[PDB]
Amino acid sequence: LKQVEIFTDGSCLGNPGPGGYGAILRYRGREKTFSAGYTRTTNNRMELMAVIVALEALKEHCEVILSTDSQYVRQGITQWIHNWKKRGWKTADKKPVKNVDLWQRLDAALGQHQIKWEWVKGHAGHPENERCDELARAAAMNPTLEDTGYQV
Repeated sequence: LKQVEIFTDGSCLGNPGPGGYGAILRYRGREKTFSAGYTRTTNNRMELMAVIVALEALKEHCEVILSTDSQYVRQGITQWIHNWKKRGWKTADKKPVKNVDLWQRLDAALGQHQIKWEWVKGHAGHPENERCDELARAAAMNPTLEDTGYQV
């Protein structure tokens, strides 16, 4: 299987507002960069969108080492998602899970790969994640896309 290293980040200039993501896929030394800006979104949604877009970019089943500093994505993946699915993607009050559109979009990408998650804390020592942060903030300055699933 192809082995690919992925690094991601995403955020808004003000939250909620313009936002964007940056992602880096690296395969055998070569890199591909992804980045886009959205006119109105949130920090959590861009953090999650970054990971989604990177995984969706894979066109064959891979072994993936994915580095993200997002507490939201980390906790969704390690704590929440298995129980959300059991509950038909609703919380105890029977409301759809917040950002269910993005979580389901993620869930469908996760199942297609053998993923090793490397949760990062801090940009220090993590130059690819820092670079993802710069891409995100640059895309946010000139957003072209609509974050359609975002609901205030």
